[PDB]
Amino acid sequence: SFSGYLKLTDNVYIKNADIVEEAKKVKPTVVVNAANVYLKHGGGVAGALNKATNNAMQVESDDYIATNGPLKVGGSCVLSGHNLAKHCLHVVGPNVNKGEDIQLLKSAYENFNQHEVLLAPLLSAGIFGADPIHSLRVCVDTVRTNVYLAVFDKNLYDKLVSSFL
Ligand SMILES: NC(=O)N1CCC(C(=O)O)CC1
Repeated sequence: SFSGYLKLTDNVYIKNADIVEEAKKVKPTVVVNAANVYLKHGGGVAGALNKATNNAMQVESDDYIATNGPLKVGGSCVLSGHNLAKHCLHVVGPNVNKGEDIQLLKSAYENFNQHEVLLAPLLSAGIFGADPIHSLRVCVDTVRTNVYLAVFDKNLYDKLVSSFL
């Protein structure tokens, strides 16, 4: 199972790790993707997860969008995890750089509660423009299931751990 995580709360764990390498090692039941409403996995965690699937994630996602239309900001869908996990839970956090409402971050994290255990990134962090310290706060105050957070950036990981509470 998961190793090298620092326990933040009873159910939230954190590690300085590349979520792709973590997914390949662990092969969790659920890996969370930091998705957009169109499931266009271009950059950040989405681009990296998609590239690890040899673009199979993007092919599957385009078929999902063709059938269902875009997701809502704050929403999610369960698709295949491909070579990385049993499932990928594509979660759309608000993109602050697109003027999206940061209050939707709690709605985005609520999707994690439908899964007993997940490997995940901080939502709305990185290219989504939100404050990662605030994202971690929303995560611990919203998610009740077991969430293993992979934080790629060491400097951000240290800042998150040292400022937690
Ligand atoms: N979603 C996304 O691309 N990112 C958010 C999480 C960041 C991290 O873990 O240091 C990397 C960038």
